[PDB]
Amino acid sequence: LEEALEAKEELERTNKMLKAEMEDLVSSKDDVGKNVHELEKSKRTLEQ
Amino acid sequence: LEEALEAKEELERTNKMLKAEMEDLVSSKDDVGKNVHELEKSKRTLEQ
Repeated sequence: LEEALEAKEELERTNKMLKAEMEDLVSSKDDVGKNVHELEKSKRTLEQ
Repeated sequence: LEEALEAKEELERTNKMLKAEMEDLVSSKDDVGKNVHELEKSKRTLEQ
């Protein structure tokens, strides 16, 4: 049980680390962007 | 190894608390900037 919990928490730690690096890379150069007209295409492909 | 695993679990608890608080601080840092932060904060979950 303890080793299963250890695997789960280390995976969660890796997820938190990647989230933190993404988040503190967010703040620099986010001013404008393009439209999401093709984003819904990915959503409908996922739906089908 | 039980003592080692209990120490590891306590360290994981402290680490996750610290990670949560610093992530909350980082998120609260940005309040006036662009709203595309949540766009990619959902995109990450999209690929996941």
